[PDB]
Amino acid sequence: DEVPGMADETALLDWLGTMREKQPVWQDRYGVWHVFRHADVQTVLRDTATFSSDPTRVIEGASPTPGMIHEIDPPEHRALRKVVSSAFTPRTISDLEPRIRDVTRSLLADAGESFDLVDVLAFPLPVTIVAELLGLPPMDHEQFGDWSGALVDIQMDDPTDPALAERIADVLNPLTAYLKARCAERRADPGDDLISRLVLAEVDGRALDDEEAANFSTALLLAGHITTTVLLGNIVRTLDEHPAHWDAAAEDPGRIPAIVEEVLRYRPPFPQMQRTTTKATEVAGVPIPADVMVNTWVLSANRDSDAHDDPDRFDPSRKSGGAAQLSFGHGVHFCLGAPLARLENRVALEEIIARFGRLTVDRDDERLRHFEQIVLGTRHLPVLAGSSPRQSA
Ligand SMILES: CC[C@H]1OC(=O)[C@H](C)[C@@H](O[C@H]2C[C@@](C)(O)[C@@H](O)[C@H](C)O2)[C@H](C)[C@@H](O[C@@H]2O[C@H](C)C[C@H](N(C)C)[C@H]2O)[C@](C)(O)C[C@@H](C)C(=O)[C@H](C)[C@@H](O)[C@H]1C
Ligand code: HEM
Repeated sequence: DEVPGMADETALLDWLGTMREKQPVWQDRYGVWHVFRHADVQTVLRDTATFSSDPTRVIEGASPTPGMIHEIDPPEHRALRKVVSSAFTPRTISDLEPRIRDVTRSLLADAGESFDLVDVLAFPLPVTIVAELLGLPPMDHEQFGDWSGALVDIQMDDPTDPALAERIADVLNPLTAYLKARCAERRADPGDDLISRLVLAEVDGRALDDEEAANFSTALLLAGHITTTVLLGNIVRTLDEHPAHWDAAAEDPGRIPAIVEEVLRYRPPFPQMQRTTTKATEVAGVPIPADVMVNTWVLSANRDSDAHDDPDRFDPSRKSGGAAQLSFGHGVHFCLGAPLARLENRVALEEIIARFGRLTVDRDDERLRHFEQIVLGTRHLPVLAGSSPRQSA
């Protein structure tokens, strides 16, 4: 059996290609059903009645975690998402550009000629913007990275194991307790921020209870930084592999959003996602029973030649983007933060090119280590300044 790990990208991609070819719907040794083709991934994600986002159905003795937007289906999903949806509109998000650019430019200006992109910018920018979105203070950013890292590196094998779900609860316990305390504070003294908005909202004619609002806040915080960090790293790493694009972008900065969409397609931060079948069903003629877990490979769908011509060629001129960006999901759970992620990464890339022209990855620096699981990225990305304002006579 054995799915290759995320850390060896080449091995993983090769394995996905063979599966698209020879076993596009595959049951693994844990009874988890993997879906590899673009068209079938779209089918699964669109059909929420059959493919629930709630994992707890197949986790022995588990009950739903209340307030977890990413685990709730229609008709309940609409009402929860409506609580926060206006916080994320393009017009509202666009107002954040000056703040994002200020943070990015200040962070980059203090970097030497050799630095870890992750510690300098990719982590601090997204954690700052999400903390600010939630009304949280800067002193707490380090806790956020520690808690995220613990979750991302949680010991995991079988994803239906109730011991995993329990372990996840334990790891998030401090973060959730912290946010519950902040929810309580906002009920007593509300602000413009997202936590205030969520604690004062009505869903089904009643406020979210304390547990629901703390869990909802925990999901918002985690969603708001981890993948943005991963993508910005993947952007520079991917440009480094296709560096003719550094000059094309310097010459025409209006190319950057297209570069971002294409890096998303090429290296999705979150390469797979899970659903659970609510009834006996079928994917591409393959019978799947009721009450099992299904794993959709966004990464495999994005490299599927039936969907993308020459799929392993990095090509910003491809027409794909907007709501068709599968790396943000598809259908009802399509990423709420998508405009915000696109803006943060656009600004980051503009400022990188503004200051440095290009960054070269130092591929032999031992801090360059890929994540082993869950996300598709590197924990650090040691880089070297192409040029910078620091260079003298
Ligand atoms: C709200 C939208 C985000 O959801 C989460 O962050 C939620 C809160 C996480 O949920 C946790 C908490 C929980 C109690 O709800 C639990 O039931 C599930 C299994 O794990 C994500 C689904 C979680 O993913 C899950 O982590 C588990 C430890 C393992 C699981 N599978 C690989 C089995 C993975 O999906 C990550 C690590 O936050 C993913 C991030 C990095 C994204 O990239 C995603 C793009 C991520 O940012 C979004 C999916
Ligand atoms: C490049 C960076 C990002 C990527 C790749 C990404 C990816 C995704 C994906 C694939 C989903 C759907 C999960 C599913 O269908 O099960 C999702 C959902 C979500 N994302 Fe993002 N995300 C990014 C940034 C953000 C940011 C900055 C925010 C702001 C908080 C955010 C908030 C959310 C929320 C609230 C959901 C759940 C939506 C719902 O279930 O209705 N995301 N994200």
